[PDB]
Amino acid sequence: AVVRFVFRGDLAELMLRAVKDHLKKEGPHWNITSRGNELVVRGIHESDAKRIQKEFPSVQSTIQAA
Repeated sequence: AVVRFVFRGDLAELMLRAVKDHLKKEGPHWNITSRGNELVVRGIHESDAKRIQKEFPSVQSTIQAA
C-alpha cells in the first residue's frame, strides 16, 4: 500500500520533517520520500498504513491499497 501525507500552512515543511523522522523510526524498512508538502510511504502493509494514518489523524492523508 501507499500512504501520502499532505501538510498545510506556514509550518508544513517543519511538520513534514517531524513526521518523516518519526516514520523512519517506526519503519526503517519503509520507502519514504517527500517533495514539497507531500510525504509518501511505500512498501507499507495496508493495515500498518491505516495505523500510521490513525497515529497522525489531523494530518490529511490518503491510502492506496493497490
